[PDB]
Formats: sequence, structure tokens, C-alpha cells
Amino acid sequence: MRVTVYGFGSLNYYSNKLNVPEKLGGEPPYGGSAMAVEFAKAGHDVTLSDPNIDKVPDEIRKKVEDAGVKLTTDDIEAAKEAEVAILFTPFRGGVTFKIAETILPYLVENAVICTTCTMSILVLNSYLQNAIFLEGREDIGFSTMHPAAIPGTPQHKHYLIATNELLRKPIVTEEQIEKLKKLATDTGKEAYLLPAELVSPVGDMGIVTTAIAFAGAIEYYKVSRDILKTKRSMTEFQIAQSLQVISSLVTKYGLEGLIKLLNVDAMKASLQSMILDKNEQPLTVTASKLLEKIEETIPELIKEAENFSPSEPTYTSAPSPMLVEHMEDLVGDDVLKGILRESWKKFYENVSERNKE
Amino acid sequence: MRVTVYGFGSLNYYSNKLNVPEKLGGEPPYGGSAMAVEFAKAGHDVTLSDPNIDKVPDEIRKKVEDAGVKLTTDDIEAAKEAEVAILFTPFRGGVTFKIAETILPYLVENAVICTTCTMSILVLNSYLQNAIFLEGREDIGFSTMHPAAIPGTPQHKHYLIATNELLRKPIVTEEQIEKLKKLATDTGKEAYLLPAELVSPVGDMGIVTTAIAFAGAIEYYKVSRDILKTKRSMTEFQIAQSLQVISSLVTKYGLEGLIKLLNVDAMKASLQSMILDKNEQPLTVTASKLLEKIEETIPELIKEAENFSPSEPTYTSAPSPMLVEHMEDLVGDDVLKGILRESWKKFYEN
Ligand SMILES: Nc1nc(=O)c2c([nH]1)NC[C@@H]1CN(c3ccc(C(=O)N[C@@H](CCC(=O)O)C(=O)O)cc3)C=[N+]21
Ligand SMILES: Nc1nc(=O)c2c([nH]1)NC[C@@H]1CN(c3ccc(C(=O)N[C@@H](CCC(=O)O)C(=O)O)cc3)C=[N+]21
Repeated sequence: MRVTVYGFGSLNYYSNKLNVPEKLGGEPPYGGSAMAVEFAKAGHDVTLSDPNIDKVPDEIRKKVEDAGVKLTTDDIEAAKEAEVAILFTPFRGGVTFKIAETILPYLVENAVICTTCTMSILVLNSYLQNAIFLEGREDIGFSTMHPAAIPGTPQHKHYLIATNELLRKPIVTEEQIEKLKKLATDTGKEAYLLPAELVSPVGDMGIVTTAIAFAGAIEYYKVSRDILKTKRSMTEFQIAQSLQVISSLVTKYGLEGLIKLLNVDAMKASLQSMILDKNEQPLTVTASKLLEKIEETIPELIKEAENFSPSEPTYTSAPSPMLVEHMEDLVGDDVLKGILRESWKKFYENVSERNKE
Repeated sequence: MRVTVYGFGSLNYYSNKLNVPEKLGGEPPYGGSAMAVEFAKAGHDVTLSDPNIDKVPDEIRKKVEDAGVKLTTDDIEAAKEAEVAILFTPFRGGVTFKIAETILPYLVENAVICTTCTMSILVLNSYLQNAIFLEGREDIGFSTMHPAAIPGTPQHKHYLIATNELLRKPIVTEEQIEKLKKLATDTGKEAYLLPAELVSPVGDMGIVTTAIAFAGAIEYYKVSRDILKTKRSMTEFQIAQSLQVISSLVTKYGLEGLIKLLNVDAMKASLQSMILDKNEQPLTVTASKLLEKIEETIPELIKEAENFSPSEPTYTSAPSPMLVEHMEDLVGDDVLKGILRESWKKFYEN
């Protein structure tokens, strides 16, 4: 099939900022380039579009082209007759939204656009709904080819592929998912089909926070079951509230507001009475020790927290499924889709616009 | 001041169900009784109301009375002079709602009602909105004397006191907050003034999930700062999104649905590319090892997950703070507090 990868992968990032060969392994080029080369070796008609093709060293550029990858800077031409479009594009500056919007009217009928490690597919889908409508591209599907790893390293043995599970409205067809599974297995990668909104939580660099919080939830569950002897429903409420609170505080107030509003000293003091079996609570013990030295490891965040003050009120623990359900009864489903869209767009904007020098 | 503590504390739970003297320390009585004794030793006029006072052993009851605590079974009488009413009341059965509603018309002018770990103060305030209006008790304050520990153990060195921070309308006055700070400080306890909605996630037993997830968010931040060299916005975007999804999965589909939908095998495979400095990532390494043995540690949940099927759809990643403000604009603040109350009820009742 005809596949176009948008984004080569910053050669300088993967060698001078993060020493990928030493930290993870393999050899350059890494990123979308490595993905394209793999597809080309498997017999697919691959094109790779990046604005900085000319900056690629000849030695690297020859390897890619010798695989069968056509290199170009023209995103529009690259999209023509493409069945699969993989966005290995920047999170910053809305670049992933802009590129997807540019290529939208030129993709072949029933094409599928795929996000990777830099963007969640539903957020992209939210940004594109007006373009989709005006251009009549309701045939375009939306899913993912999330390497959940750096392509080109030995750890990349898989792709996370977004499905429609848990979605009120589908974003991808079975025919489109099958093409993504084919690209994965054709290149010896295992396909993990995941509900669309779980792809980025599982696959992104933030798997660090996803996994720690998941294992931490399980640890609390065991303490609740074995030591406290409390009810399952109370345990689940506490887990959901904790994680919703942290998410909402980071969303609205960032890490500085998270630290100031929860109050580390209060958390430390409170946690002492939930260290009930040190041997069975390795995460609790470590967390309590990390909190004790927090002023030494993140002094810049502590300083920002001292100077933080919440300018707007909020509720941090309101479960999103309840808010969505209540909203379904207050307004039409047509209106609700717009509200969910604007909420995903505002999430991206508020978080990326907050980062001010 | 005049303080009334509602609830002695389950003598049975703190010895037979949970061995507090061994696991934590101290000696009985634990709970509301220990709090009342501390206030009385600080010179306050303390009253403790409980329907099962006569079921308290004589040796323990004498210790409490000798400190100056007046024991009674009449909740209404105990409220008539109480400037501060602390609800050391049960977890289930709506007993806290029942007690708070019964004493509301009898509390002194400008009195403050305080919940502990068994009830979010915002949930109680929401429940009582109609009673506050019909009884004309808009002067009554609502806060917490949350011990975030078992009173009577050496770990109880503090109180979490709910404030109006993050609220759109006040639930307590500064004068009332000062009274609670004094009660804490008079008994040698540190007063932690937190936004009302954060007292539960910081003080309750869920502090385990709050602290670990918080620490894991900081660990990722340090990794992004020192190793990945990525921007703060991307780090925050991924934290908020990840914890939003996990939260929604637990709320709507339970722990069984979380395990089935998230895919532990995918998580383990993904996490391999983010263990970039084992010494700087103690939580990541520990979490990665715990994920490998999950089938052994929680087999009953694995069996529930294998039989789980999502019956209804929901957008697990819809950002809660954004939806909160959309709801506020449509139907106002009381409905949002009502949602917090509806959430609490589903899991603490029936
Ligand atoms: N399970 C897992 N998932 C990952 O996604 C993953 C991983 N492990 N191991 C670590 C590598 C490294 N990595 C980066 C992605 C984007 C930028 C990045 O900064 N991108 C900028 C572009 C900077 C620019 O060139 O303008 C942006 O999208 O805004 C950096 C690093 C993902 N990784
Ligand atoms: N920072 C902190 N906050 C706490 O809230 C905290 C703590 N540390 N350390 C330990 C105590 C103990 N604890 C219990 C939780 C649930 C039940 C519970 O579910 N009891 C049920 C059932 C009792 C039974 O088993 O019969 C009930 O009272 O209805 C009991 C006790 C939380 N604690």
C-alpha cells in the first residue's frame, strides 16, 4: 500500500540531546525515518515528507533512499494517493494539527491519518472537524501508529493502534485498522489494539506516570483488601478521586499549582499512617522518602509553587464520565460534541500556552 | 471554647479488625474520644455524644471523663452550646447526614460543623443546602478537623482544615477557620489549611494513591528535565491526560475494567523505552517489576477483568476542569457540588 510518513526524526535530538545509541541502542536514523525504511523494506510504496530534508547528511540520506523511501519537502504532493498518513510531527506550535489540515483534502478516498508519540488522536480529530465538514472528507479515518518506543532501537517491537472501543462515535473503519495491523506485522512488530483514548497514556513518555499511578493504585487496593478490610467501592472511589485531582490540578494550574495546592508537608504527614506493612508497600515507602527530599530534587518547582496563587476557581475531583452524562441530559448531543471538541482544544492550548518564559 | 465531638470511635475496629497498637502505636481509646480528651486537656469545654456510650468499658470511660469530657447520648442537647461540632461519624448508612441535619437548627449562632475522613465537607454542605435555607442557618460554617491519622496514635500530629480556596462561594468564615486552627494548635497539632475539595484526597486512606501518583508525576518531570530534555508543556500535557484516562476508567468501569482495557502487556513493553536512569527512577523500576507479577498478586481482579465488557461508552480523556466550567455556565455551582455528592454516594452508600 501507499504510505506517507510526515517527519524524519531530529537527527540532532537523537544523538546530541538524548544519546539514543547509548541509552537504548540501534543506530541512526531514528524516528519516522526508521519507520518509513521498515515499511519500504516490507514492499510498501513509502514516501517521507519533512521540511528539513536538505539538512540530512548524505550517508544517512543514501541509506533511506536505498531502502525505497521517496524523500520530499512538499507535504501536499506527498499526500496525493496516500492510503495511510503517519504524523511523526511536533507536539509544539500546533504543527501536528496544521499538517493534518494541509493534507486532508489531498488524501486518497478512505485514507487514514495516524498520530504517533506527540499527539492524541481524539485531540487531532477535534481540531479537524470543521475542515472535515467543509472539505467533505468524512471518509477519512483517524487512528494511531504509536511506536511506544523510538523506531530504530531494539525496544521498538510493537505499535499501539487506536480502535473505536469506548467511543460514542467511531473515528476509524475496520478496513482502515486492518491496513495498520498489516504495516505492523509486515515489519515484524506486534499490534496492540487499544481504545483510542488509552493509546497515548500507554504509549507516550508519560508511561512513567501512567505505570507508577497504576501500580500505586493496585498497591493501595491490596492494603485496602488485606489490612484495612474496607469495601471495594470505597477503594475505587479513592483511587479515582486521587488521580482525577492530580490530573485536574496539572491541567488547570500546572505542576507549580499541583505542588502548592496539595501541600507536600500535609501529604507527608498524612501518608505516615498509611504505611502499614513496609514489605508489601514498596511504592508507598519510596514515595514517602521522595517527598522528604523534594526540596533538594526540584527546587525550581518549589519556588514556583511558593509564588503560585490560583486566579480562577475549579472543581478538581468531578469525574468526567459524570460530567459528560449530566451534559447529555442538559443539551443536545449535537451541542455536546462541540463542547467536548472545544474542551480538548482548550486543554492543548492552555497547557502549551501556559509554558511562558 | 465549647466543642462537641460526635462519635466515640469503634473500639472494636481499632483492636480486632485493625491492630492499631501494633501497626501504628499508642493505646486506646482511639478516634473521636482521643480528640475530645486532647481538647479537654487544652482547657476547652468538651462534650462527646455517642449512642453507645454505655457499651464503652468502664476503665476506658473513666479515662475520658477524668480528662473533663462530658459524655452523653443526646445529640440534640450536645449541640445546643457547641461552637464547633466535629463529626467522627460512621462511613456508611447516611448516619452523618442524619446527625448533621438533626443538630443544624440547635447549633449556636456562627457555629462550625466539621467532618472527618468519613465525609467530604463539600458533599455534606451540598446535602444540607435545603435545610440551611429552610432553617435560616446561613451563619453555620462548614470545614474539617480531619486528623489524616488515627487520633490516639503517635502519627496524629496535625489536622487538615478545609478552606474556601478554589470555591466560588464560601462555606466557612475566617473567624471559624481561626477557631479550628486554635483547636489544632492548642493541642500541639499542626494546622494544614487546604482547599475544601483537597482534604479528602490528601487526608483519607487514598493518600497512598495521591502521594504515589504525585511522586510519579514528579519523577517523570525530572526525567524530562535531566534526560529527555523535553518541554514542560508536553510533560504536563501527558501527565494530565494519562491520569484523566485512568481516573475515568476506574470511575466508569472499575478496577476490573481498568486492567482489561489498559493492557498491562502494552504498558510493560512501552515502559522499557522509558527506563533511562535506574538510579534516578526508583518508582519506575519498582512499578515495572510489580507489573510483571500482577497475575500473582491480584488474581481475583484478573478474573473479573477477563469477564469484563464495557457496556456503555464514555470519553475517558474529556478534561474534567473544562467540562466543570461548561457545566457551571449552564446550570450553576450548586449542581456541581451536587455532582460531588452524587459521586460520593454511589461508592459510600448502598
Ligand atoms: N514509551 C516511550 N514513548 C515515547 O514516546 C518515547 C520513549 N518511550 N522513549 C523516549 C523517546 C524520546 N521521545 C521524544 C518525543 C518527542 C520529543 C520532542 O521534544 N518533540 C518536540 C519537537 C521538538 C522540535 O524538533 O521542534 C515536539 O513534538 O514538540 C522528544 C523526545 C519519545 N520517546
Ligand atoms: N492518612 C490516613 N487517613 C485515613 O483515613 C486512615 C489512615 N491514614 N490510616 C489508617 C486509618 C484506618 N482507616 C480506615 C479506612 C476504612 C475503614 C472502613 O472501611 N471501615 C468500615 C468497615 C469496618 C469493618 O471492617 O467492620 C466502616 O467503618 O464502616 C476503616 C479504617 C483509614 N485510615
